[PDB]
Amino acid sequence: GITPNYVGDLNLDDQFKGNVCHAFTLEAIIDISNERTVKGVPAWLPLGIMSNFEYPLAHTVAALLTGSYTITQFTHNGQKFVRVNRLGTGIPAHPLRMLREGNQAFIQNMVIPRNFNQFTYNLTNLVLSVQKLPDDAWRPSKDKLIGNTMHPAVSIHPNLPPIVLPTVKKQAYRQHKNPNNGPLLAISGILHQLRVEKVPEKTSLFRISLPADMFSVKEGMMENSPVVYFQAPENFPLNGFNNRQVVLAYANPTLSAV
Amino acid sequence: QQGITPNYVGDLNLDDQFKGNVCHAFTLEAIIDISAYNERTVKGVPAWLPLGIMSNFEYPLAHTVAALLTGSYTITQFTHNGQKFVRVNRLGTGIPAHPLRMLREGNQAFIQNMVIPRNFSTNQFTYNLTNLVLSVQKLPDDAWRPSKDKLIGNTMHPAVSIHPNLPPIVLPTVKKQAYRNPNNGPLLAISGILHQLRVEKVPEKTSLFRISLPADMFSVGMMSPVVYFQAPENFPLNGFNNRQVVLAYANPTLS
Repeated sequence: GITPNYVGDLNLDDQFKGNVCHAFTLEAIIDISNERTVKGVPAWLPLGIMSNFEYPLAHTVAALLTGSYTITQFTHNGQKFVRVNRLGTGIPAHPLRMLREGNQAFIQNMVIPRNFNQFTYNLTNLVLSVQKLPDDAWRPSKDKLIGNTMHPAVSIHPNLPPIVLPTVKKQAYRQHKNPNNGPLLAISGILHQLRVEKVPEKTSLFRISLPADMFSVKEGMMENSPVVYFQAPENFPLNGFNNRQVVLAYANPTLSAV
Repeated sequence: QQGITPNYVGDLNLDDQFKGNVCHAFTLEAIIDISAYNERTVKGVPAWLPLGIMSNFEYPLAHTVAALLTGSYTITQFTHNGQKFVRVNRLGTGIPAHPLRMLREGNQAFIQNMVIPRNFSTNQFTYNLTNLVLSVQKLPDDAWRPSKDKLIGNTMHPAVSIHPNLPPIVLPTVKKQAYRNPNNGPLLAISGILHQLRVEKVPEKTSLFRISLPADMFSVGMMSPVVYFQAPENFPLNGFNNRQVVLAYANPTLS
């Protein structure tokens, strides 16, 4: 296995400010290999976004940087995946899948370039990026995060988890008598107008500013515009966020991956 | 430059962070590129940099480890009273009261001749950190360690300076049965067997040495008394003979 080293703007003196969020990402160098092996392919592996109240930060960070990691491959429902493994015992209930379950899978085509089905991989180098999300990040309320309720969310790409959204203002679906539909219909109505922009001077991080006339920030954390941040690989193309759909997803991070 | 952060290697178990009686030896292991400012050439050189030994009760372990592994480090040189030092710096703000100097003060100095080989000691040479690893090793069950109040206190105690450029090793209390004017017994008793003490390198551990102490002289303290101490992994075994008895603070904030 291989352990990472660190890069980021994280401040441990704020470990007790529960409303500080970090995006966590592994950045990897991978050597690929019967014929000549290719050395130095970089890849970007989001592990999650967490706020300090969800789990002690120092443990989280210590646990991540003390881990030895491995990369493996597997097929699932006829779809090629890549699993990065953190060796040894996980930690229960942990918001981030890597520490919780002791591994994290990615669709291969989100890590290995598409000129690669007869190739094996391994980690040459590993860096753990920890970046504080800006203060304008909207984030689900504590009870939604610990609950098992599902909420309106936007699937921005089929291979990224859906982005749970703030609550939709009653005013935005006046007409609709059905309240388990209303929010959903209102969202699909502007789904295709939403603009994804890359967050600058941050790696692997994107955001969507949402219309205020539709979305309320009353239910979140951290008098300002509703905006959601999400993680995608640093090299992910901007034109690749067009296959959108509206769904109901869990906010509770312990109930979303495969 | 801007700095570099370390990688981890060790046997530390975070699940024991709340067992206050677990001790870790903390050591930076470095690769250092040395270069004559006139020459293009570079050679690289490993070095072992002890930062301290801490028990879990002295400070939350996870903060300690997270703080160490998140730090960006640099190496610099300075002279003080004519003799040459090397300072490894951890960039940014400190952690006040922290047992380990590196986190507490944001830097740690070493005599140059305990980092850089003779031949690279001169002034035409500049040093850069190329690679950094943080070793964290749990000391074995038998480690003797000063009591909590001596560690928080203001008092000095009998200690052995095993080499002039390593910090001294505070010792357990000397049994009244072992000595006699009356506030020397401890110090005199120690010097009396100082040169019979045998330093052994700890096996399956880096940068770590121990001394078994006679029980008839020393009284006991975690899971015969034994003290562990840190020296560079490549420190020579014939180099623990220049010994002296001194008084040192047990409180690691005072050093």
